[PDB]
Amino acid sequence: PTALAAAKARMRELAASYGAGLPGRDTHSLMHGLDGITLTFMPMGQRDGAYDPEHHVILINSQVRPERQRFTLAHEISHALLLGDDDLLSDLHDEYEGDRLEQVIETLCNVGAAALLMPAELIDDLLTRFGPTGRALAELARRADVSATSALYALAERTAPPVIYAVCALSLTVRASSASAGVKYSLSAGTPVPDDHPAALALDTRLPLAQDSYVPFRSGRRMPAYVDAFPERQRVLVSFALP
Ligand SMILES: [Zn+2]
Repeated sequence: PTALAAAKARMRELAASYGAGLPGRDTHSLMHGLDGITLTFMPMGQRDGAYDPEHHVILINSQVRPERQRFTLAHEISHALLLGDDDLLSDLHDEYEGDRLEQVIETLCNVGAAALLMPAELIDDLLTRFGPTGRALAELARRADVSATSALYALAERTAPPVIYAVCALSLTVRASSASAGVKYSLSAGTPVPDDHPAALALDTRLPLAQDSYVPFRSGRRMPAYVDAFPERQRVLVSFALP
């Protein structure tokens, strides 16, 4: 189809290679796959991590918390992977150039990290066991050890039916949100969340609930849907399933 869309597709595959040659996807595993490359953690200020290709060396900020350290790595690997490919890296200078080309890149490294941390197979494995549910999300994130928001988007891209996924924290407030396939009813951040809503009941009752209800659209209009909430340390993850 479009360039980016096919470009995205490729950058997905490359991950699939790199890490198909791996024993899982914990941090240290992703490091051992580094085919003769210098990998160093130090303090880099506000810099998360940079990849110097001529010294074949990755740098990750030792200061930042672990999760992003892990993410940064996947992202900067994807940096690595890319430049490793000419047929792709070429296609890019064919429909893009300038800062454009830069902004595009980093979005792919992002797309990269995505896949490289959360395999297309760990997701379907979960969707299969728990369905498209707040629960599923809660696991993938745990199991993958990634950010509530990272899963959110991953989980959705690989979902058949109309369904919305949403993270929630107390002020409630939607924090992030994503919708599968061809659902064009969107749910913003900031969107407040009523105390009567099943999602809430589940937080100060740290109790996994599952029942019908609606999408608490901030435009007031209650759209009906099946909801499955899974609460945890300060947040509840939530799957609205549109009929
Ligand atoms: Zn980058």
